[PDB]
Amino acid sequence: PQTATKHLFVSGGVASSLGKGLTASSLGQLLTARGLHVTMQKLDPYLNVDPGTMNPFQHGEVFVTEDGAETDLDVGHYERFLDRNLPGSANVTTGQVYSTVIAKERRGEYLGDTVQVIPHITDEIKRRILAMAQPDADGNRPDVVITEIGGTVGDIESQPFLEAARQVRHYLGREDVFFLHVSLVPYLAPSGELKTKPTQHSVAALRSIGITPDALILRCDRDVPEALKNKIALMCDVDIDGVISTPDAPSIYDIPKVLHREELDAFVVRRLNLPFRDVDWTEWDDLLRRVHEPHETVRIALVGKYVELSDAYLSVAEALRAGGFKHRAKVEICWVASDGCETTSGAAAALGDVHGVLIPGGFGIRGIEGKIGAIAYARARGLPVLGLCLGLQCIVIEAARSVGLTNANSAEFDPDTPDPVIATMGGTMRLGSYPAVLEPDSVVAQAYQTTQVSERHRHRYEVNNAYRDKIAESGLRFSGTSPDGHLVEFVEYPPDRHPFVVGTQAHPELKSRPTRPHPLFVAFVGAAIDYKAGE
Amino acid sequence: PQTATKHLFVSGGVASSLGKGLTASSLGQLLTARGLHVTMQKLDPYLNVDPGTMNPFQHGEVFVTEDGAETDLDVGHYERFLDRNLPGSANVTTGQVYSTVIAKERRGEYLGDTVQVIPHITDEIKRRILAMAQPDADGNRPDVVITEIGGTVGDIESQPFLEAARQVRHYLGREDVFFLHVSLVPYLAPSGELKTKPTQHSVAALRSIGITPDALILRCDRDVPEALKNKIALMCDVDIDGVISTPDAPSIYDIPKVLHREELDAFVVRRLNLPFRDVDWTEWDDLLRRVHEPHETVRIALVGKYVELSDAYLSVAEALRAGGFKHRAKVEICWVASDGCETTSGAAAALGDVHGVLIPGGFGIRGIEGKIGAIAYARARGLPVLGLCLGLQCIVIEAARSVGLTNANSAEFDPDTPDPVIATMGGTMRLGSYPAVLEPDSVVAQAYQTTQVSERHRHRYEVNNAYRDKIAESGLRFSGTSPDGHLVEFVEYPPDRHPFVVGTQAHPELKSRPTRPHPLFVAFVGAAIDYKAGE
Amino acid sequence: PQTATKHLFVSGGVASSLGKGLTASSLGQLLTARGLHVTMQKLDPYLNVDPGTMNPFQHGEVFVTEDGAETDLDVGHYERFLDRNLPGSANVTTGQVYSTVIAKERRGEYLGDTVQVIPHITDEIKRRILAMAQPDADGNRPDVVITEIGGTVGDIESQPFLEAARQVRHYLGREDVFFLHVSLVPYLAPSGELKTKPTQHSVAALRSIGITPDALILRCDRDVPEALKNKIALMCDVDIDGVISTPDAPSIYDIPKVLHREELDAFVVRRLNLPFRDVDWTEWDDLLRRVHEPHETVRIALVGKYVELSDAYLSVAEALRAGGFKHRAKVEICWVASDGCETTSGAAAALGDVHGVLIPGGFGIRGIEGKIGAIAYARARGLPVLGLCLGLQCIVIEAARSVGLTNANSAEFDPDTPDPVIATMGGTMRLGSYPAVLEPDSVVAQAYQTTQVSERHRHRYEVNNAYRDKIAESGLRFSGTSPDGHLVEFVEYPPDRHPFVVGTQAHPELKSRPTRPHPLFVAFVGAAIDYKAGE
Ligand SMILES: O=c1ccn([C@@H]2O[C@H](COP(=O)(O)OP(=O)(O)OP(=O)(O)O)[C@@H](O)[C@H]2O)c(=O)[nH]1
Ligand SMILES: O=c1ccn([C@@H]2O[C@H](COP(=O)(O)OP(=O)(O)OP(=O)(O)O)[C@@H](O)[C@H]2O)c(=O)[nH]1
Ligand SMILES: O=c1ccn([C@@H]2O[C@H](COP(=O)(O)OP(=O)(O)OP(=O)(O)O)[C@@H](O)[C@H]2O)c(=O)[nH]1
Ligand SMILES: O=c1ccn([C@@H]2O[C@H](COP(=O)(O)OP(=O)(O)OP(=O)(O)O)[C@@H](O)[C@H]2O)c(=O)[nH]1
Ligand SMILES: O=c1ccn([C@@H]2O[C@H](COP(=O)(O)OP(=O)(O)OP(=O)(O)O)[C@@H](O)[C@H]2O)c(=O)[nH]1
Ligand SMILES: O=c1ccn([C@@H]2O[C@H](COP(=O)(O)OP(=O)(O)OP(=O)(O)O)[C@@H](O)[C@H]2O)c(=O)[nH]1
Ligand SMILES: [Mg+2]
Ligand SMILES: [Mg+2]
Ligand SMILES: [Mg+2]
Ligand SMILES: [Mg+2]
Ligand SMILES: [Mg+2]
Ligand SMILES: [Mg+2]
Repeated sequence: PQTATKHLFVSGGVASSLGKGLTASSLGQLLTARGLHVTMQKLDPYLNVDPGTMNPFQHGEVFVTEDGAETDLDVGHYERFLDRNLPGSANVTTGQVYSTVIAKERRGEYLGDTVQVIPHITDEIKRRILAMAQPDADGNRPDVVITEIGGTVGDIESQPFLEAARQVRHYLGREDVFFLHVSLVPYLAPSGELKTKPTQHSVAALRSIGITPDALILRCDRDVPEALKNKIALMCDVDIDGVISTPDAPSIYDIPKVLHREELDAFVVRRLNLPFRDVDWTEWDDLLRRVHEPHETVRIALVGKYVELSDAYLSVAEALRAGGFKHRAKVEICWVASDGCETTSGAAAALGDVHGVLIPGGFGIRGIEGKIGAIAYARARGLPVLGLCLGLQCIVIEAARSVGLTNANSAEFDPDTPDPVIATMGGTMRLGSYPAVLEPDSVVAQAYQTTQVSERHRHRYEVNNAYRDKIAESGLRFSGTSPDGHLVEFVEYPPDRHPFVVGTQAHPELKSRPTRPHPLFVAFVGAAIDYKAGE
Repeated sequence: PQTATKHLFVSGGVASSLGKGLTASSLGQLLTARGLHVTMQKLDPYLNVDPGTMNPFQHGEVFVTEDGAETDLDVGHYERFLDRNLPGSANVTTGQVYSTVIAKERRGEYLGDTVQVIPHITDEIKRRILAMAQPDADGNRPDVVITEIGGTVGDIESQPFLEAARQVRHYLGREDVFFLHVSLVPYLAPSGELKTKPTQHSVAALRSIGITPDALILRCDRDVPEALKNKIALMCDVDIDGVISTPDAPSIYDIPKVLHREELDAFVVRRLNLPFRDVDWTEWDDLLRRVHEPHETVRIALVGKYVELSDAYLSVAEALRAGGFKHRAKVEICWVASDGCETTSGAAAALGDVHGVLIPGGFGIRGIEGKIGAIAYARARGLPVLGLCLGLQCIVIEAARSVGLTNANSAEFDPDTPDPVIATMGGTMRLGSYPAVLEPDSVVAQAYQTTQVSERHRHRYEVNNAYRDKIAESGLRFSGTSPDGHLVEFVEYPPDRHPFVVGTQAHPELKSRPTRPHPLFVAFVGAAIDYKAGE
Repeated sequence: PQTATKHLFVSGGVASSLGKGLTASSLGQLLTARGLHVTMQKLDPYLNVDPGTMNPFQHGEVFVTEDGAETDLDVGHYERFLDRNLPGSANVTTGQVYSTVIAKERRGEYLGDTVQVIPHITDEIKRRILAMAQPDADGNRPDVVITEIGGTVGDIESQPFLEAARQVRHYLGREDVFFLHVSLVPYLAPSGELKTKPTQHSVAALRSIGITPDALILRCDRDVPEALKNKIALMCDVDIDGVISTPDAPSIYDIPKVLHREELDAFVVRRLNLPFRDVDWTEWDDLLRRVHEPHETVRIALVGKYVELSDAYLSVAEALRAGGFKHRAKVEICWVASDGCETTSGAAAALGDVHGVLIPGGFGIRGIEGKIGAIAYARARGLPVLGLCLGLQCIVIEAARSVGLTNANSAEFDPDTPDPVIATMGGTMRLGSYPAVLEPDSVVAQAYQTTQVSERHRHRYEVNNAYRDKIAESGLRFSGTSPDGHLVEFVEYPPDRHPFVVGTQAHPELKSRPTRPHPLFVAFVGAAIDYKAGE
């Protein structure tokens, strides 16, 4: 029989930006490779109910789950390292917790009580942590739930989360709950020494709020010597086997090997009394060979509205690299500001030396003339094109304009357009997984190797069906639709006209994993390798 | 010219229930008696947006301000000690702050930002503290704003409030901001010693979150000796003149004298560089003579739905005592459960030895047959009656039933009544101050000594005007109405039928002060003294 | 009239090794250059009563003051940056404080009291801090006492010192006491960001023990941007003018310019209400030109017993560089292990490419055959030699052996020597300043430009006077003695035999300053420049 679901909390000390999320994901990968059913959850101390109101060009992309929740980009790291679909419950924010509790209070659901941080707010957080241990849709209960606590220990914002995690430990006991604390071991260049004092003080602050760490992640720019690990084991009263030297890794994919060398995952398995099995390194060693030993390089333009923050297109960038890994190729991303591609000379200067053009999503942006300009250039140049959501819409708009509908546009970007080739169906916001049926022998069906697929959506604008016959005059095919045929889901040009020009209303990058590249990104990068070889 | 408005923060350490609110109010009284314009504010760390969802029979009454806000009962203590009307802004809750910030976030008012505890929550609290320093309706800016911080220092719930108060100090400087910290000095009976260690540790916790106390309130069951005050001055680094021995007082009205003997108010005035003037003791010494030296006693029944928690009727109980003070009388409150007054024998057992019957408000209660039974008994017995809100409604229902409308009731308590003598005008919830016009020479006009008054309301049910002629058959007079005459505001019987049976739709107790008794409570207690003398 | 002596406490947070001592010294230099009388003191939390029991080859040199106290090497940094003689009271250790208090307790001096950390230990520390504000021998009372608190805030070992400093502030008031806190602002290379969180948490720990910092030293590997300084000013509630970006400097002599650019010294002067005067940069700008713009280079061997820790010979190394500065020369120190110089081929390999040989002191070492070997090589080679304490003794031993006393030695290193040319006078340990009278026209009198000098000693072995005539057969002159002529203080060879071979029983390096090079080191480096030019 399966033992109780274990809870492993990941907290951070000293300072943020130490990479707690990627350490947690890498531990999730190691435990998954040991045959454990691992799920992950992020507690975000921000008040935004969902990250949809945040500027993604400052704060990073919005990740969308199968069930349609808009979440912190960390859920994307979890899905990529676990190769698993996570529920919307995998991202809890202070905003969610407080508005749920306040809304219940206003309805009289606390029956005359004074509604308090303890127990009402901490009960809500605890409820959301414990919900992760419920059996999934297939009927499976996880072995381990890894919960990452955002914010830094000693700060005000994470106090209700840390209190809830302390109560989870109190109610489930030490056998079912593990605390992993991430700290910084700074190097002082004038004296040449590494310092353990910040970890010593951070662990005392963690202990002061009632939490005893079982293990410590020592984030450092170099190996932490055994003498320093011994000092930390003694001063922080942590088993020496739980004191983990975690030096900065060359790639994010190398972090599981760093943690495994320090035997963190074997310590976790023994401490939580989990079924023991050796790590099966087959899948991850294969990824690492594709990461560190590519056989060729290919340049891809990512034509984003704003490209100074790569995290705004993190899942797209990861899906492009994963497409490369499948071909044993290194994808070099050429970050191109879409505003520079509006004119033919601007698009030529920006895209003249690339091998493929990716037009990503642009939820909430204004001004798409640069994205349309990039597609017009790529079509004339013979460059492969992959359009995602706004990308498909731009492929459809450019096709309509190429056949005489000069002022064709989306009613989203030009409400006064005489030809709204993209329009609402107010309409309906489509979030999360939606099924699509593909034309057999189409470019998209050949890429997927099936005619029945599902992809995640985040949009309310659709191809206007009144324009299908007029748009098709360009040779553009509506090669994928909703099962009833009403909604256009995929577009493509015939391969005799353009070897690879594909659009999707969805975000296939979200279902990409470094160990499981998405079929559309594999076909796109493959077409980019073909273009390079032809040139 | 008037100097900058000063902010005086009152925090609590060691444990709650030490009486921070009454200490703050008493300091507000002392500063007011020095001719300073003082306003007060309570920061409540509970999530209830307003205390309307709290059971008042567990948590205490809801106070209503002139502008119609439903607030914590502490605002009532502030109004009573300051003799001033406070704005709805005088009560800030965590619930208010978080729902305001989350609602702004959902509307996109933070323009793409990550919404955080610091600065977004603390900016909202700071905004609400600084709003208290704005000029009032008459154009006057306060000299001092006393802000009471609910919760205890070292607890999670008060951390955003304490951080906001620390930022107020940072931005206004030490000259305009004063920190008063309330602590416990426990007595250990086996060793016979008072202990300063809890104050020492509480002040270190206060300092740890960035606040330096200017003065300390040492709450104790006896005088704190000079040697202990010297130890605290040294260990807490507080001026000895700011170390205040605050032993438990015999009455709440004695606390200003306790603080004045220790010269706390003179220390505050000097430390904040406020205009100096001696306390004018005329008004408070007069109150203390009425408190400690009554010339007679009078027994009043307070016929409440639930009477085990006196704080559920705090403003009523204070208004009854203030009515007594005006007559140099001691009002002994006989707390009577209304459910025991439904039958004539039950009402006789409960009210047979009282001199007056007060029927208070009952916002949100169910089952008023006991309150109607108490009025029927009091009318037959010749007992004075004062009804407040639900009290007037019960006087009107009992009058209607005494003239043949056997099933007369409020549609609130019996929706199926064939005679809804009390009904909505859904209707309109009337909150805060409303003007009333009184019949000249009526009992109510003679009590007020004017025909034009205003009182605070908290109700949506009104006297049904279709029943005025039928109800008047009992001899009941509609002696007070809204200015247009549409809404019944006051009822009374003629003095030749009952010497004092008065109802009001409002809560006059809220406008009562111990130094300014409300005219209706003065007339009611006076009628109770008359009944006692006649018996 | 002179205002009250000010106390400026320097504490450290986050981690040790940030350079608190050199920051404090540099501030002492800036205040001295403003015409203020500044004195400095180090509080060391170690239990060693004096650093004499510490291995200097692990922990650094022992500094000796004029009054003969053996102190932490930090006193040497203070003397060098202030150009002032400090009393033995300038170094307080936990060992000193506890043994003084325990010794008084054992004698019954606390008259029946329970002897406690507070107040008995903290009174002793406070006494030692306040003693620094007493008028000196010349009758002058300092303007400022800078007290450096060793250990890190949040650690156990510095708690009594920090408590004493908090009591100094309590008793003298905020006008006479200033707190400077040194913190670390680490850089995280993967994200490219500087982090203020460790300073935020360190200042909260400092505040928690009752201390409010007036200013912060932000130790960093680069400039701290204004946005981070603004964040720290707000979160730590420190005046923005007191938030000091202190990036790692190229030389220790550049730190005053770093602090002056951030206007720390002008902030200190204004905050403590000290007489204001601009920094006179004449002397320090002159030093910086000699530091950064040398006209030539000269190589000097420092023939130490153990040379892997340069701090074991810090004052010697600084005196050598200061000798270089006087000649506008860069002294390159060739760290030579003395054990490798015992044989003529070993000494040739080690000293063949140098321009001068310095034989430093060796209090407590064993095995001096390598130092004697280095002197024998340097004499034959024509290399300049400067011997300090053990160095003079080695010059005397080598001279005695060169004239037939083959087994000549010190009774310290060979008790069985038939010729103890160096011996005790048990004897008398000579510590601190001793006067010497110099032979007019001798090498040493020409270097000093006077025949009457004083130097600091740390030794009990002396030249055995029974051997003066025999040693003089080598041509060695006893060119300096005690005033009564009994003790040999200086030795030298005639310039016609060796241009510069000088020994001193004292430690002249201790009286060296970078702005005031010692005459013997100036003459030694000058002789090394002469040797280089001749080669
Ligand atoms: O264990 C780790 C984690 C992270 N990293 C390195 O740090 C980089 C940043 O890692 P993250 O993307 O996880 O940083 P973050 O700002 O989200 O950190 P938190 O506040 O969540 O703690 C990564 O891209 C990688 O280069 C490591 O080398 N090792
Ligand atoms: O909680 C503690 C830990 C240590 N100490 C004291 O710290 C002193 C050593 O001071 P360090 O700064 O060298 O600390 P560390 O070695 O523990 O840490 P890192 O260098 O790795 O940053 C020792 O003299 C010990 O008494 C405390 O006083 N309290
Ligand atoms: O300074 C004071 C305050 C209070 N008291 C006595 O304490 C009683 C309770 O005083 P409170 O009604 O103010 O208690 P509380 O529970 O609201 O306390 P906080 O959490 O707000 O701190 C009062 O009725 C009076 O008897 C004093 O004697 N002196
Ligand atoms: O660490 C904590 C514990 C509790 N609380 C908050 O304390 C509030 C209750 O405040 P109390 O003063 O009543 O505390 P208590 O019941 O825990 O202790 P005693 O009366 O027995 O002295 C609750 O509203 C809860 O949110 C914190 O904010 N932080
Ligand atoms: O303000 C400063 C102080 C120091 N330093 C640089 O740091 C080096 C080490 O400076 P220290 O010799 O003062 O380090 P430390 O180990 O004694 O530190 P504490 O525990 O006393 O705090 C110095 O030689 C210089 O290179 C700076 O650049 N700036
Ligand atoms: O005491 C505090 C300070 C700040 N915060 C919270 O810290 C969050 C920002 O988290 P950071 O890690 O970015 O902190 P910082 O900007 O203050 O410091 P550095 O990056 O310079 O190291 C904000 O969301 C704020 O609510 C606390 O909760 N408590
Ligand atoms: Mg992260
Ligand atoms: Mg150390
Ligand atoms: Mg209270
Ligand atoms: Mg005691
Ligand atoms: Mg130092
Ligand atoms: Mg930050």
